[PDB]
Amino acid sequence: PAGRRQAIVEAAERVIARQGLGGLSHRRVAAEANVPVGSTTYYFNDLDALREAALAHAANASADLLAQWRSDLDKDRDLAATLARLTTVYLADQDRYRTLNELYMAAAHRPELQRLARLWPDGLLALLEPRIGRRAANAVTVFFDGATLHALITGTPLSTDELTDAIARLVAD
Amino acid sequence: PAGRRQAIVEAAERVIARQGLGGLSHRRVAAEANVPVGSTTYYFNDLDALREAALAHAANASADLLAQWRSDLDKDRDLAATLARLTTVYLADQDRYRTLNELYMAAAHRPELQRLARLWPDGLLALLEPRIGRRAANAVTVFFDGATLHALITGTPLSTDELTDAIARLVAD
Repeated sequence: PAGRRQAIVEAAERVIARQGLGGLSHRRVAAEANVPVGSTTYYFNDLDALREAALAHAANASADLLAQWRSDLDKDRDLAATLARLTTVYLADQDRYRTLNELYMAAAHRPELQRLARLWPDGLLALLEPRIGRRAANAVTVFFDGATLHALITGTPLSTDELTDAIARLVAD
Repeated sequence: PAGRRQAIVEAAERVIARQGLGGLSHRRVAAEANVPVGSTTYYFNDLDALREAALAHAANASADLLAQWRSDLDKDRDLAATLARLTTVYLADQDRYRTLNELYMAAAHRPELQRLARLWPDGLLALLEPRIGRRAANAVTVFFDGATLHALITGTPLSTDELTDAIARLVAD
């Protein structure tokens, strides 16, 4: 039922992650979801709608991560460590971060996506400001962005240790 | 007939920045360059070749930029404040870093294109490492790349003021 479209949309995220936004096709997603190819035609108006849903799913998924980030950050007082740990998790889900990055690029010239693209980074900033202050919040989100870019380019994310050091240095004071 | 090949190449680069990697086509490049589609197809039989050539062009701009940064780094004693200024100048041209990110993005799903994506990050590392050691060099280049993506996501780059402050934290010791 609605679990069907769900399976299809998650597969499209997996295909977008593996093949890029332009590498998404009905045939690919149907195989990634393991459903008969026609069935991807039933739940979406066209290929572009399937893309939209995939990016939207990754954007709203990521925003609900904030809840759990907020809880973990509020538990203890070693903020840099906790942030480094949480970032390691984020950069562990390669499918999710790639797709989000595809969103960031896509939104650059498709204003129908600017709202979605802003969800996670707007949320992260807001989460961080009252907890570490504006500049630190700024520097940390920027460093986070860098971390994703380096995981993107080299295939391996910075270690939890490498992250703690850098984040520690950005939040200190 | 040239410098026709050059023009086609730069036009392709502009098209990639404007439409995303996936919006590349001979037609758009031909229109952008103001030559017939046949002229573009002569020099670049297939689209991969065209894309590759544009990405290479984009990626080889780094040799020069790095060389430029090397010259400025040598004159001034304050590494942090100089990298910040250099960075502010870089981030002032949205088109420039938009292409960088299109390149990092493409590196994800084309190994052949990975060797081009790495020229800038590895280049910057190599330029800094002897001056400030591995740890700091790598954190700084991560921050820099993070800065490019963040500027693209938000539409406003960090002031040279805050770039200086975070770079300094990152290079200290």
